[PDB]
Amino acid sequence: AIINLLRELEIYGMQYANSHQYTYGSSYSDDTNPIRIAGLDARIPDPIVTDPVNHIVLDRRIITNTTSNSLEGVFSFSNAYTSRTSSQTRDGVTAGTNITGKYFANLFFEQVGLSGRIAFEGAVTNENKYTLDATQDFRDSQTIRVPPFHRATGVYTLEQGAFEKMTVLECVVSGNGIIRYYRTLPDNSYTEIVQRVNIIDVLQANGTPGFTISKEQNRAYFTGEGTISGQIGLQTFIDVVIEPLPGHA
Repeated sequence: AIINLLRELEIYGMQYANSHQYTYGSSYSDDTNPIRIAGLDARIPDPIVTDPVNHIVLDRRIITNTTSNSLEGVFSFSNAYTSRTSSQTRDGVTAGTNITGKYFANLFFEQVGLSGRIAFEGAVTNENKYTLDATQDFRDSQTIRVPPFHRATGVYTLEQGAFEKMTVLECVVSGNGIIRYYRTLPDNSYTEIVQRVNIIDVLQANGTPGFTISKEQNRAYFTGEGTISGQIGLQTFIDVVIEPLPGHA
């Protein structure tokens, strides 16, 4: 689920109130040093992808030599392939505002022995699905000698990897909250107690799961979890089949 920092602030204030014989009035983020989420990070503990790859035919062209003389041919390919990656938070945190982060990972595709750097987007602030379409511009060429009365068929292939991985989501949580309390007095009167609290003290007091606190650095480190899945072009191949035209060898 998503830890709601404002909710934690409210919980802290309600317990503090009962504890100090006050009446909890309200609480909110401090505008001059707001409760915030920073240093968004998403890593993949198991970067070794074992999924099979698919061989996609991006293009196929033909150079035919109907002459009695050999000739040089060149296949120049350019294909912009779009691969998608999707992420989704399972255990996250939020200060009340959704934040979309950009992430990367150098995955290794064991079945072909090739690394591929993927890119993805996601929000540690909610459990919605986030997709990112990345366009790879594959450009390759191949020179070939086409014998007399032969045809050369050049096929441009893309090796596309696929993956599904768990992610460890991280970020720094810091800032201040404001809590309003009051003591009811005689003859319809009262005295209000305004307290500015450090979010790290709230999390520590609440025992909020997923955080390690650092008074030293005046911050709390959050560790959550999610998942990502997608595909990516790993490498390309140009294969040329040369063959004689009917009535030749």
